[PDB]
Amino acid sequence: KVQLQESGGGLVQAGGSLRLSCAASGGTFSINTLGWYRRAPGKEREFVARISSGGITRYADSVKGRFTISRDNGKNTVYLDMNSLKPEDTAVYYCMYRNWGGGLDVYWGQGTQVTVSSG
Ligand SMILES: [Cl-]
Ligand SMILES: [Cl-]
Ligand SMILES: [Cl-]
Ligand code: NA
Repeated sequence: KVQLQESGGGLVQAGGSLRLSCAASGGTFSINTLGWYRRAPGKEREFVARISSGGITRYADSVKGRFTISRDNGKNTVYLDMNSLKPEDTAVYYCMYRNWGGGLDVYWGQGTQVTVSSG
């Protein structure tokens, strides 16, 4: 019963910065965990980041020190601010909505491409 909408992403120069966002509706946003996974060309889908209802963050080692995840319960939106980007970050990024309220246990976004080019 939750719908997700991803925004942002696209082409960006190595070393540069890029924001992804994901907006949800239909659930109880304030109590749920939001995050991102990604699938890079060589690889299978992997955890990138998540943020609890209470603002507690977690990052995969691959992006720790470079990515910041945040949320605005006012707009039902989660943000992924990506910095120091490199070709290893080229991938399809999927929004994640881990549910503690009514509905399915988890919902996934359709995926947003991020492509890192030379600097
Ligand atoms: Cl929601
Ligand atoms: Cl997770
Ligand atoms: Cl962490
Ligand atoms: Na809200």
